[PDB]
Amino acid sequence: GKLDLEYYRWPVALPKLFFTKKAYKIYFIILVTGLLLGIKTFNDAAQHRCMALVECVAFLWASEAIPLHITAFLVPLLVVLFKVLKTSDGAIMSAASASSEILAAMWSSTIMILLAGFTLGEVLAQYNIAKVLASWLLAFAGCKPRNVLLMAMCVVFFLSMWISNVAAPVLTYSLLSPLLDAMDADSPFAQALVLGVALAANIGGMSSPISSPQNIISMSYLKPYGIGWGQFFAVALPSGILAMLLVWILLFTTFKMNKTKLEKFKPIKTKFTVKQYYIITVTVATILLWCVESQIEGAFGSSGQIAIIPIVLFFGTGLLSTQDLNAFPWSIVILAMGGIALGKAVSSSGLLSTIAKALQKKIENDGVFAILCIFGILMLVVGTFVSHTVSAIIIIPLVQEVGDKLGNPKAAPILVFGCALLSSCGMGLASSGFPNVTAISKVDRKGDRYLSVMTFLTRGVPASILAFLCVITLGYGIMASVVKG
Amino acid sequence: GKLDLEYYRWPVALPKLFFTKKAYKIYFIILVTGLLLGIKTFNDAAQHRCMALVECVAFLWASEAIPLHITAFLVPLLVVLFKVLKTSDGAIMSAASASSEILAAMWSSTIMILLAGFTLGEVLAQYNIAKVLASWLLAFAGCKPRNVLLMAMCVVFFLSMWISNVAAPVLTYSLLSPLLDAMDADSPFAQALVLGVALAANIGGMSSPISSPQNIISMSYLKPYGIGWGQFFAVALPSGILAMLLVWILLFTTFKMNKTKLEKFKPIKTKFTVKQYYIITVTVATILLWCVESQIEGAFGSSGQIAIIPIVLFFGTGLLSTQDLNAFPWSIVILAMGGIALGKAVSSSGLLSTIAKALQKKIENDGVFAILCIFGILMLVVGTFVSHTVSAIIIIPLVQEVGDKLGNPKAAPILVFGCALLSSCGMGLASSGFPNVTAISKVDRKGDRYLSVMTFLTRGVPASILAFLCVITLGYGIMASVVKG
Ligand SMILES: CCCCCCCCCCCCCCCCCC(=O)OC[C@H](COP(=O)(O)O)OC(=O)CCCCCCCCCCCCCCCCC
Ligand SMILES: CCCCCCCCCCCCCCCCCC(=O)OC[C@H](COP(=O)(O)O)OC(=O)CCCCCCCCCCCCCCCCC
Ligand SMILES: CCCCCCCCCCCCCCCCCC(=O)OC[C@H](COP(=O)(O)O)OC(=O)CCCCCCCCCCCCCCCCC
Ligand SMILES: CCCCCCCCCCCCCCCCCC(=O)OC[C@H](COP(=O)(O)O)OC(=O)CCCCCCCCCCCCCCCCC
Ligand SMILES: CCCCCCCCCCCCCCCCCC(=O)OC[C@H](COP(=O)(O)O)OC(=O)CCCCCCCCCCCCCCCCC
Ligand SMILES: CCCCCCCCCCCCCCCCCC(=O)OC[C@H](COP(=O)(O)O)OC(=O)CCCCCCCCCCCCCCCCC
Ligand SMILES: CCCCCCCCCCCCCCCCCC(=O)OC[C@H](COP(=O)(O)O)OC(=O)CCCCCCCCCCCCCCCCC
Ligand SMILES: CCCCCCCCCCCCCCCCCC(=O)OC[C@H](COP(=O)(O)O)OC(=O)CCCCCCCCCCCCCCCCC
Ligand code: NA
Ligand code: NA
Ligand code: NA
Ligand code: NA
Repeated sequence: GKLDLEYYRWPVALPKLFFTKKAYKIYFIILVTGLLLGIKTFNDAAQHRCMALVECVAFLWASEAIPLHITAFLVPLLVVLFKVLKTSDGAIMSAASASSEILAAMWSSTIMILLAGFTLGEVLAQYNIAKVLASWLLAFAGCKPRNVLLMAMCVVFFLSMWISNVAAPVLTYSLLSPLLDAMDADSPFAQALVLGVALAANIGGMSSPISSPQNIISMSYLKPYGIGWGQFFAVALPSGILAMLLVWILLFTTFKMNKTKLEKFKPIKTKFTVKQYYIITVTVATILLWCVESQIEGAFGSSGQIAIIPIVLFFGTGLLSTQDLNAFPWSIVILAMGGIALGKAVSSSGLLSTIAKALQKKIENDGVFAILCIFGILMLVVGTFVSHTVSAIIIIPLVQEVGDKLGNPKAAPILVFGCALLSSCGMGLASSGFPNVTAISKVDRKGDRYLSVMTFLTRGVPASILAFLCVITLGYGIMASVVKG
Repeated sequence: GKLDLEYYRWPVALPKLFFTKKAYKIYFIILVTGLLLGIKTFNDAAQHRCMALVECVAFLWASEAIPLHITAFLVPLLVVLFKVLKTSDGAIMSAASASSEILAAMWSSTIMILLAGFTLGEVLAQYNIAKVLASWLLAFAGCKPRNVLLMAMCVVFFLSMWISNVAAPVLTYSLLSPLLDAMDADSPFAQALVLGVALAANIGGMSSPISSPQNIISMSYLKPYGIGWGQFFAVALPSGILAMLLVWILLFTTFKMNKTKLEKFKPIKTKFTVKQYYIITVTVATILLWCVESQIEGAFGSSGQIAIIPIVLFFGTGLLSTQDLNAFPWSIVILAMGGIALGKAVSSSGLLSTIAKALQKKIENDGVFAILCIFGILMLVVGTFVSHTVSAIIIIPLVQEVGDKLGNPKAAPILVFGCALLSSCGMGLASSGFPNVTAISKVDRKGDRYLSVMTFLTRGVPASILAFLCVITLGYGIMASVVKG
């Protein structure tokens, strides 16, 4: 509310907001975006402008020159200013059509799932269910910080296996509240816990055939090859478990959390009440409906429609108030919507399809292992900046054609399965993916964020190579026998 | 956070939440919805189910059995459960397609405009611009509460004339903060001010050719008849002014606001600073870009894209924090999204078109005045429950065909103009329309809402008849000469 500004005076009078590090970052970003737009890169004008748009948004997010959710607000404006969206015929949309098309894509089923996760976390924490459940988990984990970390990653991984990683990190953070609440933002162990839940949700989003949209989509292509739930699990669960264990070792090695004193946790043995039993029943029913979504999709259509049921049943019954809904992390929602809009712009432009078909023209005729590693590297570099769902939708159909032409009869299922698993390894950027967006916005009791974008870059990029070597070594070894062709 | 419930005991043990008035309202609503679904009403099954859906949502909103923003969350779920959405060929959408199509309609351009209005109000109130401007307006208004009311309605009406009533009520409430802040929720004058700003924004949404989407759409049809900006103003501005004056008389007559003591307001004559000048410049530029949106639509596409500019320029420069964005009235946003979803369901099912074509087959061959009054009554009963934009989009094309077949050569322009003006008169329900949704959510310093849905029904329904008699008497009299044919 201060109405005063600082000036550099005669050195005739320019304010000091034009000479800060944020101003320098913005100058550099504008410079690079203008250079990309001016210099001819892609033959297609929409793809040429979408390359500049992707670079601009990615640099703005990585440098964090402005708040991450504000770049998310800025994405739709640039999608209309940079005429990147195209119609089905392939012509550039008019600005009005592009605006209506880009504002529609932000609100989606996963926004509903995230809001339901917020509702469930608040209702479990407010009525002492999460506190009771966190006394049995923390009793099993013990008094070693690395073991509590392992328990938290295992819990979020198992949750993401069945209900996906849109809402699993929120629920795990809600169960972690009895421990995270009394931890300052500069505590190494608290940072390790938040980052570990984020990374383990990212890894768990690739294990079960229903753990992510890119897994259901991949199974749609994989089914004709005879791959079922058991074959998918035998390959994707060991890979995810090994990747999660390696990331856990990285986390308790790179963080100075091992020398910490943890409160001894004796499990709470109180009896739940009728209100608490109602909350537990609604939570369990919502989780179960999220697990069997494909068998009730003819009525509900999506998990975002199922996500409404807890919201209505907890807010409509007075268990949660209007102030509780206004206290939701809406910056997380805005950041997620911005990520979705950027992915939709990339898909509509055709930018990623051209990159993927240019890669396809070179690495083809190569062996199945090499086409797997090169494409996995591609979706590891694209997936950390673009949504994994969009990247999988574009690439999984192409690797199928690449493998359908090879002499190996097991080549196509192996490539589709591998690219499905490797489509979730990009986790280095804190402003891409629901688990990452949730963890970057977590704040302590005083309001300071536990994690910066730099910590996410320094750990989640090594945690992306770790989750990528576990798929092309263990996962490929399991596919070599499991996949029959 | 209380884990205990009350029971009726042996009268063997049923809790007391099943015998409250809210439970009775819900029982009645389920009863009526099931009776509507069971009894055959409309030949089209989707329209027959949409009638029950509209009745259910309207009754839930009017009775306030559950919070209004929670019925807004419930609307998309019922749009999928009640299979009311249809494809372009007229076949019922699959639940997945219906879910993806109904969640895409919640986030729109007007949501962005409302968020920008929140941003502008917070940035003007936080940096003392609004308190400076409210010292010159309240000096002109004087020390009579009815005159302050007149000034507030005039300000919001003039704002809605140029930038529409999506953000004008928010800006007017921000300007009224120096007066509304120190007023408790049970004060008659505060309730009169909030309701008056709501009602005057509703009336102002019909005056200028760019005051509402149903005015731009109507001008699109009116242009071939020779009607221009001057002809539109000569008819719509006197009608709006008279309706606003009659509503102001209703407000200072039905509220015990006339016996009140108001603080003497001396104009604040301080000089703005560079930061305040930057805020003023950005606000004025955003308003001006909203006024000339049709001349810059080839670049921006919508006013919701223009609405992003203040958000980025105020949040990205640090003038507003993340906590300021989390303190936004998000229940208003959810309620608006629910209204939009209900309107889209009504449009897709074809329910409103069938009612409007059933009316058209009866009232046709009558005089131009009678077809005007009957259709205006229809859009006054539909517009208070369904969005005015959807109702206008459905009906304005039909009254054109009704008038194009009459013997009067001025019949079609008169009917299109009248139905454009009468499409904004429905203002009786507090959960329909941006000005109404904004006013029903306003809270005092202690958190108590100024207005209930009952107050909105008791004053805005007589304020809807008042705004409807002003169009068919003054407006029609002006059209009788202004319209040439
Ligand atoms: C309104 C005040 C600021 C509001 C908030 C600030 C951020 C949003 C507004 C500014 C964004 C850039 C608008 C101007 C360029 C749009 C692109 C365009 O016209 O089409 C491409 C443009 C024209 O394509 P057209 O759409 O076919 O006309 O490409 C070209 O062929 C010409 C490019 C020449 C170089 C122009 C210099 C632009 C530098 C990059 C600026 C990006 C900054 C993003 C924000 C970062 C900091 C926050
Ligand atoms: C002055 C510019 C340099 C400034 C320094 C920083 C700029 C950051 C670089 C970001 C990418 C922009 C440069 C790439 C342009 C290549 C276009 C080209 O040669 O096309 C010819 C060539 C022919 O045009 P066509 O007829 O459209 O096929 O295009 C291709 O076939 C594709 C070439 C490969 C393009 C790779 C682009 C990057 C992929 C990853 C995207 C997602 C990550 C975004 C963040 C980047 C950082 C990791
Ligand atoms: C206690 C906590 C709250 C949670 C409780 C919710 C439990 C109920 C949800 C599961 C029921 C769904 C079973 C039907 C799904 C299969 C559809 C199918 O096979 O499609 C064929 C069929 C058409 O064939 P298709 O086009 O090939 O799918 O699909 C339909 O037409 C869908 C049938 C609509 C059924 C209406 C009821 C939906 C569930 C009620 C909504 C929630 C209110 C619950 C109130 C209490 C009731 C217990
Ligand atoms: C076959 C005959 C069916 C009869 C009609 C259906 C009856 C069951 C559904 C409607 C229940 C309405 C009465 C209870 C809710 C009103 C009170 C309230 O919300 O506050 C409670 C109350 C606060 O209000 P207070 O006690 O009045 O202060 O909150 C609680 O104590 C916790 C809530 C406990 C359970 C309430 C909801 C139970 C129903 C959920 C099951 C599925 C509902 C499906 C709805 C559509 C059905 C087609
Ligand atoms: C899951 C637990 C509760 C969650 C939150 C509570 C509110 C949402 C869930 C309940 C909403 C109603 C679901 C069951 C009926 C759906 C309609 C349907 O199946 O299609 C029409 C249904 C079937 O059409 P179909 O879609 O072609 O199968 O219409 C008919 O022809 C049969 C109608 C017979 C009467 C059924 C009784 C329903 C009573 C109305 C309930 C509405 C209550 C709304 C909530 C108010 C309180 C909050
Ligand atoms: C047991 C039911 C009574 C329970 C008591 C409370 C019910 C509240 C009434 C809400 C409306 C539902 C009843 C109307 C059904 C008429 C259908 C009919 O006769 O069609 C035959 C008839 C022939 O079917 P067709 O082949 O589809 O044309 O339909 C028509 O031509 C249209 C008939 C006029 C329908 C008027 C419906 C109401 C218009 C306003 C909608 C927006 C406001 C929503 C809130 C209402 C309160 C103001
Ligand atoms: C200080 C507070 C901030 C506000 C300042 C913003 C002021 C600038 C906005 C107004 C400029 C728009 C003029 C062009 C609109 C007419 C388009 C037309 O005739 O369509 C034909 C033409 C195509 O014909 P059509 O398909 O029939 O429309 O439309 C276009 O291609 C659109 C041209 C794109 C121009 C790129 C620049 C857009 C404005 C820059 C975005 C904001 C960043 C400002 C940075 C500082 C620069 C001052
Ligand atoms: C032709 C050559 C063009 C050169 C490149 C364009 C330069 C102008 C646009 C970029 C300005 C970047 C430096 C200033 C902003 C960083 C500091 C900040 O946000 O905090 C300020 C500062 C807080 O940060 P602190 O002072 O560092 O603590 O807040 C203020 O004092 C109020 C903000 C005053 C005005 C700042 C924004 C002015 C630019 C708006 C005009 C349109 C922008 C269009 C962007 C895209 C262009 C293509
Ligand atoms: Na995956
Ligand atoms: Na990422
Ligand atoms: Na109107
Ligand atoms: Na209304």
